[PDB]
Amino acid sequence: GIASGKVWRDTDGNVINAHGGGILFHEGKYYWFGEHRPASGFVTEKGINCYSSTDLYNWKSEGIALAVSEEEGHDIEKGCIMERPKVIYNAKTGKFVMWLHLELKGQGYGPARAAVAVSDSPAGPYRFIRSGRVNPGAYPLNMTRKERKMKWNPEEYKEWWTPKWYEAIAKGMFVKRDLKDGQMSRDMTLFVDDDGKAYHIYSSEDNLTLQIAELADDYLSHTGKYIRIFPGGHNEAPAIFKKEGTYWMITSGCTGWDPNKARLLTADSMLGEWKQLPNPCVGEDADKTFGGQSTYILPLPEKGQFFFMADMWRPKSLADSRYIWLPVQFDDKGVPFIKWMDRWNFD
Ligand SMILES: OC[C@@H]1[C@H](O)[C@H](O)[C@@H](O)c2[nH]cc[n+]21
Repeated sequence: GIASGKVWRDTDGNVINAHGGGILFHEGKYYWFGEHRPASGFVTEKGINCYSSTDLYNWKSEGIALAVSEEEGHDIEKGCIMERPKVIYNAKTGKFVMWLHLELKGQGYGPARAAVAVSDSPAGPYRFIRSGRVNPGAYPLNMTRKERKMKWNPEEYKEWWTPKWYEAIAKGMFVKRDLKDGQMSRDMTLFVDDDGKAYHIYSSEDNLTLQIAELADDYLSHTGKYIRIFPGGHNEAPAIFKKEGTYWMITSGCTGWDPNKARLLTADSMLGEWKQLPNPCVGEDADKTFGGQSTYILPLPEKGQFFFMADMWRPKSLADSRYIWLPVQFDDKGVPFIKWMDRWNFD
């Protein structure tokens, strides 16, 4: 059984340490990548951890897939923050590509970068390539003529959350601020579409606005084509899937480590217009996403099924943080919802 919120252990008997994670399937096995968290403090001592399974119940430790660097001044030197890793397989190159949220050593959460690394094998080791803010010099495809010409005197908009500040954010003030050096990227995920095009989905503009950016054909860089959605909405922790033509994304709000009400977002084209729907969680404690925060949606295409993965964060001992895994169910109109079960089994 899958017992959400309990202590899960690997085949050696050690607590599973793979937070903010996601999963892929390759050559007959599932690989689970996530943050290696410490028992005290919050910044990783090690990097990105990996576990493998044939059955989704029994997990073998494969070791650290992307390690912090021992080189002075390196972008991923020990002391850097590495969060919310995701791995995708590129069918054209035959490589495994990892993207993650990086903050440079000693700089807090200021830098707001995405990083990319590559492996010939699913478990690693992965080789770091580069990091940065996203699409320097490019405007979003859906920013209007009028919005692009506006100018915003920064001395006039110092106080956050005034009516004039909120309107300015909605119309793209922080896009223009960050245009030259690139858009900010904190919480993030990846999605490979049915045409083989991959997308990098991230919280941008001081976490206020979601952006969706097309990747190059090798998945190692951005093309310049991107959209911005829900400006000022403070959507975080994105998880995404596609079913029968329709895109579905689950997010949290922005309340630190505290659980909050999940949001459901939908579109009929990845770079088209998106809409916000009610909280997909139902039943007791649905108002706090069952004490969790979204991380990934795993498809099982052989069954036409989908499963919701979340973290149950314990900020006072982050390594003791737990996992919530629950089936996605669908209503009469095809819209996904999620119920809590103490114990359930895969078909
Ligand atoms: O900063 C600490 C944590 C991590 O960055 C999580 O990945 C992110 O979802 C979040 N939101 C608010 C606080 N935090």
